[PDB]
Amino acid sequence: CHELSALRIAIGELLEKEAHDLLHEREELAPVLGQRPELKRLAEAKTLPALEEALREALLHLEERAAQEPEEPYWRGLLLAVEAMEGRLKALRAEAEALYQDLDALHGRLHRLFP
Repeated sequence: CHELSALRIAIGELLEKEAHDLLHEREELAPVLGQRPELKRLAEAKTLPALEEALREALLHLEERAAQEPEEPYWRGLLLAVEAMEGRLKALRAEAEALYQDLDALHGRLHRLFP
């Protein structure tokens, strides 16, 4: 579940969680970051785009692992879980995006209602 941890860390940083709150997630991840650079990039992503990009990288690795060990349904369960979350992450980004665009129109709207 290294993918879920790394992802929880990035969202945590974005929410400024107290360091101790992400303690065990950083401990589980620490040892595998060497063999997996994407996990490191994922945990430290600071922008949504970079977050999604690092996540896509992690899904490739997970996809590979699942194809290599077809007998263990756990990997296929992890894939489905990471993908569901990716969907929610994209949803969060679309929301920020919508907010972004609406900031612009509103500005134009104020101008017209107050010539």
